[PDB]
Amino acid sequence: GLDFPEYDGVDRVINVNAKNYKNVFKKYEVLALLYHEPPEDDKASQRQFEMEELILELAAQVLEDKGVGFGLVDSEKDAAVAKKLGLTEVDSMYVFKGDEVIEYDGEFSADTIVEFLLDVLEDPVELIEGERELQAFENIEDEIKLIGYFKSKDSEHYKAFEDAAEEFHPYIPFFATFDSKVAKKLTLKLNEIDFYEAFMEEPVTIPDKPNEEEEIVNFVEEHRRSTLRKLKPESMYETWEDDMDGIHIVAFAEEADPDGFEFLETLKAVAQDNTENPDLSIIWIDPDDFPLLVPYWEKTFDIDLSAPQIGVVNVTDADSVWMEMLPSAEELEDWLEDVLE
Amino acid sequence: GLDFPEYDGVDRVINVNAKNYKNVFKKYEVLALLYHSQRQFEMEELILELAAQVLEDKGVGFGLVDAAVAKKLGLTEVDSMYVFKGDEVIEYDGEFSADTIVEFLLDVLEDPVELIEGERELQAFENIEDEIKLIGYFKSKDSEHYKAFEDAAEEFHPYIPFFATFDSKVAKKLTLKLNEIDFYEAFMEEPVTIPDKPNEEEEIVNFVEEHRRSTLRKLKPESMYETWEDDMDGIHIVAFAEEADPDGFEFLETLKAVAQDNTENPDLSIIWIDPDDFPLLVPYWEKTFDIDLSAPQIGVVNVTDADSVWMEMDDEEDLPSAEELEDWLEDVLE
Repeated sequence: GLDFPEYDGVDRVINVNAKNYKNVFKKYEVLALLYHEPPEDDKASQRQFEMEELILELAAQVLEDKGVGFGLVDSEKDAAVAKKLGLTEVDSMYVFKGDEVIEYDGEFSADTIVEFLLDVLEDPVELIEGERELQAFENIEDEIKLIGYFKSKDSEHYKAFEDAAEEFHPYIPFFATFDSKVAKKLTLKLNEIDFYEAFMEEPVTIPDKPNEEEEIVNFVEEHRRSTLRKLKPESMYETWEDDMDGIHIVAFAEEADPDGFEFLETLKAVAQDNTENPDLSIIWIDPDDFPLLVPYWEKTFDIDLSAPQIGVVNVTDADSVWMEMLPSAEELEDWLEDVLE
Repeated sequence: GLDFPEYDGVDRVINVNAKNYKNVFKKYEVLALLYHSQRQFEMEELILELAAQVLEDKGVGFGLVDAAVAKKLGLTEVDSMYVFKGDEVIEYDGEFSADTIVEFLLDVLEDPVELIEGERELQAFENIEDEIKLIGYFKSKDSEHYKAFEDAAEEFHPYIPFFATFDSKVAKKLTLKLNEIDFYEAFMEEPVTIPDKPNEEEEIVNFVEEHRRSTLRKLKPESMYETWEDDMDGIHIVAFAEEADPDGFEFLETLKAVAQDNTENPDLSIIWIDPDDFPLLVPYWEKTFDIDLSAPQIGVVNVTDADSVWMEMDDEEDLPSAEELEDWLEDVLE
């Protein structure tokens, strides 16, 4: 009962053009489109393009029963209809669910793609009712999370909260509660929203505005970057473009390794003592989550990823300087504050 | 500085013959051989071709196996990957994907014994409960007791992590005497001491193989087939719970509570599956078992009949207690 799926050979990826795109959008509730460029006149890039379809074809086969369809849009022959749908970022995949146009910013792998669309398929807002369920919510700390207290799911405030949830779906989990006892523990007023920074226990309340739907969106985009961020294969490329003057403070730590877990607890403590400084934000990369990238990382950065590492990586030219080594919570902090320019 | 590897097109997988193996075993420190529908065959080499490109400079070579050396090398299973490192043959029992194959081989390259020095590292060691672990207190690698421990480590490498310490401060916290070895059951906090018996080495192996089944086990992609093939009755108690989801986190804590109070029953061994770790298998599980994996699930799977009996929880407030789950699993006899 562990049948790992193998490719059928059946063609399910659609060639979306200006003549059939209207009918394809009616076919599927959730539609994934690989917005691509035609391969250049060199079989070096052609070989690379067919594997992109091979990954999509497997994902189309695995998610066929979920009402998910996969398509291809060429930007030099179907550039017209590409603009009507909102396909702008080139060589990117876009997911369409109702009125949502979500750009995929993660691994172009069969596993991550299917996992990402499974997360697009779930509802943008999850409800918390029991205190036993609230305790579980508070122990999720590796990501940004928003929770609000509303009178009803038919309320105008919940629908404004749900609309903002679909804006960041499915990267940022949005939680809601109608239980007055749950809001008591969170110190949450009616229609008040709690924003939890990553790896933080104390949240912050989003200020109330007349257009609250837009307020949640701009507040999230203002606080999307935390002092400590975990690189995840689903949003890996989205986290990499959030550079700080062209550099990235990258720390490698294996969570399953006690030496890496020991350094991970240090990065957690450093995140607390430096919540005040936004210029200091560490991207924690667990190399156990990115096996295909550690030989490139070891070669480019000249480090051994079997041990905890931390340093500053240049986004442009991939240059890097790394701390020499386990460091204490304080020792790490000024090691960061003495490399500024 | 985040360039995902893209396939070269260069063939690095060697077609091994009965006049090839003696030197390709010498060219590479670690050798991974795929003991092999018409179309389905050559595309699973594409997964192998990406792994060979990624592990090009790690001393890892990939090969394809003709039946003459399958006799000598020990390749037995129908379509499986065998990994060679020194005097050991490791049979791969995980996802056949570029994700887990590269990750599995990086662990094979690791040393079989990891050392714990200092109390800060000891605390972090105790926060790892996803797998069975062993910790032994010796003096040095020169010790005769350490040699038996390290020898037992390579027979389970890299499935069972083996830990050691020469620091007396670390062993005092664990109350581990010299040459004493503690066996941590998965998701169990307090371990049991392996008895120090005349011949140490295989008593560690006999103890580990005897206790290879914990009350609660986590299905991991690199060892997915190792478990579910450590099978009794041909049946498996399968629990689905997303750790990143609060609703699944709550049911996970109920599963953890069961793993403490019920080591008495030999046949209460739940396999916790996190569907977030196996996206390619979610639609298959939802169709074979007829359950929605967005919510916690637990039930008995009978591979003999491909049958399944599930708990049928309406909503979150329908999730069972630590004792309701224990009772429900017991009354499923035949």
